[PDB]
Amino acid sequence: CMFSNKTRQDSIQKMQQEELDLLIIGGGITGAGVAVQAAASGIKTGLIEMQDFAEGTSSRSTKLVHGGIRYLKTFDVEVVADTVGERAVVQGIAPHIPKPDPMLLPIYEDEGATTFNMFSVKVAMDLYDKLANVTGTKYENYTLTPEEVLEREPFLKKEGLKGAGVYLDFRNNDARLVIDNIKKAAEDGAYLVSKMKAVGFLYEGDQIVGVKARDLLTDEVIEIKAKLVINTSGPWVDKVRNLNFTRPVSPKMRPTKGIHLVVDAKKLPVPQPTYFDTGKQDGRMVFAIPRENKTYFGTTDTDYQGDFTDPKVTQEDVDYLLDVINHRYPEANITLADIEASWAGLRPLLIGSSLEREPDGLLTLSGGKITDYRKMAEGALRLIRQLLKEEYGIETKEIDSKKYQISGGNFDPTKLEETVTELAKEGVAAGLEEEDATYIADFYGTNARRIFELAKEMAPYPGLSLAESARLRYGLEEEMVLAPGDYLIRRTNHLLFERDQLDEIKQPVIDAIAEYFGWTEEEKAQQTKRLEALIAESDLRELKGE
Amino acid sequence: CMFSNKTRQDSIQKMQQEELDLLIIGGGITGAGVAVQAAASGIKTGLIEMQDFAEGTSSRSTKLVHGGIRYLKTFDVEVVADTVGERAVVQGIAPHIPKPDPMLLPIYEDEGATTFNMFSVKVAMDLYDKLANVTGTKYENYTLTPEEVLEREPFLKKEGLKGAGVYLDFRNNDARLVIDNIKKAAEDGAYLVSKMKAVGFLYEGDQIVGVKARDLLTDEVIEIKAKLVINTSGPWVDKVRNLNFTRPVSPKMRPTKGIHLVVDAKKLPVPQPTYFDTGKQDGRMVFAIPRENKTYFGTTDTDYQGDFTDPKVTQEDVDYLLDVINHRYPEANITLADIEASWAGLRPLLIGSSLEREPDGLLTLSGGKITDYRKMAEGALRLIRQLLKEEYGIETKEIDSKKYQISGGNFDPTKLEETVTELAKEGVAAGLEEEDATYIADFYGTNARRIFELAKEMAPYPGLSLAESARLRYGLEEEMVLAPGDYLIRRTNHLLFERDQLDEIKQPVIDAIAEYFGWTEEEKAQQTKRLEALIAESDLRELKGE
Ligand SMILES: Cc1cc2nc3c(=O)[nH]c(=O)nc-3n(C[C@H](O)[C@H](O)[C@H](O)COP(=O)(O)OP(=O)(O)OC[C@H]3O[C@@H](n4cnc5c(N)ncnc54)[C@H](O)[C@@H]3O)c2cc1C
Ligand SMILES: Cc1cc2nc3c(=O)[nH]c(=O)nc-3n(C[C@H](O)[C@H](O)[C@H](O)COP(=O)(O)OP(=O)(O)OC[C@H]3O[C@@H](n4cnc5c(N)ncnc54)[C@H](O)[C@@H]3O)c2cc1C
Repeated sequence: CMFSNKTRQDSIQKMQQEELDLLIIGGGITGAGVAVQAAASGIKTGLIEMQDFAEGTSSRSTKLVHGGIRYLKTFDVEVVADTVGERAVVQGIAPHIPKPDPMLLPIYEDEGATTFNMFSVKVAMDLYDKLANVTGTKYENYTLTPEEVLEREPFLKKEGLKGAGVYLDFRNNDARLVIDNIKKAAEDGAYLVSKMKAVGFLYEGDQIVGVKARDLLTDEVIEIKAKLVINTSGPWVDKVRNLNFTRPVSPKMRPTKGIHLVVDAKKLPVPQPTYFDTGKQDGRMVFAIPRENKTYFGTTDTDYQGDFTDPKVTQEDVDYLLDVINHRYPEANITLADIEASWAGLRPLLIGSSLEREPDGLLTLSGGKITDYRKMAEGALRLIRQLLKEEYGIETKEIDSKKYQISGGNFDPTKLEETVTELAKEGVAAGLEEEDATYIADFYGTNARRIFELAKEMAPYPGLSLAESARLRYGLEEEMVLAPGDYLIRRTNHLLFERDQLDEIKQPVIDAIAEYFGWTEEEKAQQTKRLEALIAESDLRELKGE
Repeated sequence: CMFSNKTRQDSIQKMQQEELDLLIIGGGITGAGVAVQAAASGIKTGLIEMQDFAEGTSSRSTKLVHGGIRYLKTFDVEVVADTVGERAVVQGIAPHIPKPDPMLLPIYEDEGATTFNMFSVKVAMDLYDKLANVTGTKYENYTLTPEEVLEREPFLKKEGLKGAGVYLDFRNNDARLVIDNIKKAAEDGAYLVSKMKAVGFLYEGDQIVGVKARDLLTDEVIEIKAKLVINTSGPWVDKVRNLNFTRPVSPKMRPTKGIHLVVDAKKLPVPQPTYFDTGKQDGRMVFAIPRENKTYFGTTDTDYQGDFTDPKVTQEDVDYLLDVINHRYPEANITLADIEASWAGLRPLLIGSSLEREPDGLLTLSGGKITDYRKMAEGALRLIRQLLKEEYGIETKEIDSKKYQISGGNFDPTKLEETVTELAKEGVAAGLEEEDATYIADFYGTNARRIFELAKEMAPYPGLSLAESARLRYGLEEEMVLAPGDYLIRRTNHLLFERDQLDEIKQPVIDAIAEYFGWTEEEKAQQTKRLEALIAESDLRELKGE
């Protein structure tokens, strides 16, 4: 009853009846973070997202919160300083999301110029730690001799190995970070509508005072009045600005594509995130990263033109990434045939982040990275509060976003294990396996409680376990799942990181969702056909010649 | 009687009668440092220098021992690490030479791209300190607001001023560092001859086993046999190698010229070394540095061709440097007319330092910087010992150059003031003004004692004070002064940093030296004519149109 299709319909109607203080365009991490800070400050807030929440770039990143340690090679210390400081801030407000996962960075001497050597990587990590106040911490950096490295990863290229550095950085489920931000703002009374696209502006003089939005489920278009409209559409930032035709819009964005590939862990069983120069002397570094029972690689950097909602993996990208990986791991012999899942996204690159008011009144928050996200929203709020005070003489609350914990993260950021262990008991008590109880505690954090409540008093959907049925029900009832892909792709890691177990639950999931919505056989068939398209896409069936 | 023209004549003869274990070519800081380590290890050592000691690049530097903090902008941490570590090592073995003189580095925002800003300069200085183990020290870095900077230097460009950083680095009298190295090696029994040029090699098969050297005072050429010959001729490194004609000698050096200009302090009274971007956006930084009662600027960087012994200041160099200085100090209005002294030198640039054995057996130690000098000689000794052991089965002592104190520096590197204060008393007791006693204590360190002894039992030369006569006598008797320029230029700061008091003692100095040597009226006139040439050169009389 909290955040579902019904809630959405309520919000759609409410947004047409009352003038909002702020209308947000874009339901990615940027807009999600602004929405959370606005609602918590006591501001009539609305947010429209044409796709599912996080379906943009916020669910296509490398899935970590890091500080960009490579930028220290050119001495961009302020950029690196701001980012690593936010690393701990985000951990503090979303303890169940970003988790510490020390990086292993091997150095070679037989591949030409490198980002670091044995000596400079040590200095780099010490500075990295200093800027992050990690220097004393247990996550304090250190180095490893070639032998010690080969211990952790005996399949790594031995030729040229000079050793490695091990420093702290965070693995992070980006889609979840966005959703569990959205859910907070909702809990704080904001109107949040997915599947709604901004398609034109409402004007008073030359000033924007609302938007024409198309309900993408009914195709009906409504008017939404608002005192302030802020554009947080990521790589779509210019397309939204260009809805206004007053003057030549100078482009502020120039998005590049990056892809990622997933393989079963056994084929390349890195025990921890591994980062290194490509060996191609192209000025790039690539990862190999464990997640559940897979490792995944990227990434990739190409100029892009075309559909922004569905960027695709090309054989050029696969050749490059697999060329890099097989060079670094001489005996893994990985090919397209081993790829279980994949994904591609567009970087919202400027020309870090930018906050602008344009002549027509439109506010735009662009660029940046997921890690910077709540620092970006803070700047936006500072200006939004000022503008509300100025132009509408309306006062608002001052909050401390660095301490405002999002949905499911309302617990001591220092006690993740104790909180998971404690919640895992309630789950076993709700009637679930200890394994599933723990996974759910760690994944949804505090929200696991609600999931367990639903598990205790419900009958599992046909073809699904009680644990799985509880999660799906929760997603449908409190995470605005509208399509099976939202759930299998975005609310969970089924598609990307559990592909070998997807086929067993795919249909049962669609059945239960179509059941919950009361779909026609027409709609259920349309939804099914679409899911298959998304799966075939991630599976790279076309590149495999299937 | 210790180190004079007589000593030199003795060495010239000894070098023709006994086969040396090592013959060094070049009496700059590099060869001086190798000579000190060789002799202290118990190695029959000889060194020939065609000019006066340090008359090469070692007396034409910016006269400081620093770590090249600018190199941190490109993250060359190992290069910067080695240098700043040696900073303290050299201070420890020559406590009377290099002294701490915190740098003031102002930052501007209105001159385009800069090496640092307010934020990065702080990070840079903290790293600089860390690498040097200065972090806790009283010399720990810090920043200053524009106002605080304007306090120290009210004549600095105020427009664009964002503040400044203050970190530790050392002022250093390079010529003295070289001489007080030479004097140690002498004291440890090495043969050291100035005014002697290596002009060809002595061969056994295709192997060098000595050199033909020309006594530049008599023009007689002698043969010197040696088991090992090492080339430490700075920017002259290729010219020495090319004495052998066996094959196409690929150039390893490519020297560039840099100049410095001196003005009376009153015209630009920086209270401490000041370093900044030129504002020209040429990727360069310039100093303004106090020394005695002047400030001096540089420096400069031009490809060079011509006579290596006498590189000259050009109006192009003066225009550039004065353009930079007047831009940084809007109201100083400095022109050539205000220049009291100047000097130019050639950087021994490779293509840091290099140690090679070539096919004909010649050893070459090139590149580097004054600060690296004893670390460079250590590497050279490691190889020289090995070679002596190998090819001649001769064993040698192992010494710790990081703790071997040079001439006049045999005291606790932590007690400079107490040592100066204590020595200043002996000088007053020897019959000298307290001012002169202190200056002499600080300048010659422990050697001041000998100077005072000579002052107590001698009559001042005509036209010179007792203090001045004692120094000159010491230079002649124990610092191998052969020409007035050695003394006025190199043993002391008369020419460069006391130009307004030179004319009063110039003639009296020549008289006393000609007297001490028993010059003909022919020679004294030749020496006089030459000194005038050197003075006219530093005075830039030709550029001034005089
Ligand atoms: C390959 C790759 C790897 C990356 N790696 C990392 C990393 O490891 N760590 C990190 O911090 N960052 C990383 N980044 C960048 C980071 O993911 C992005 O900066 C971040 O997700 C941008 O968030 P956003 O909210 O601005 O945009 P998005 O998430 O793209 O959302 C914009 C939203 O607005 C919607 N929208 C567009 N037009 C309209 C409209 N007219 N009406 C209504 N809604 C609309 C879109 O559907 C979309 O959901 C990576 C990026 C890429 C491409
Ligand atoms: C403008 C400028 C500023 C600088 N600033 C600094 C600084 O602030 N700090 C720092 O550490 N470094 C600085 N450097 C560099 C530093 O001064 C040099 O690296 C150092 O002095 C080189 O010492 P050297 O002993 O190798 O050479 P040199 O001092 O040049 O000596 C080589 C010697 O061998 C002699 N010689 C040549 N041929 C023969 C021969 N055939 N027979 C006998 N003898 C011969 C020469 O006369 C000469 O005395 C600067 C250099 C320049 C040009």
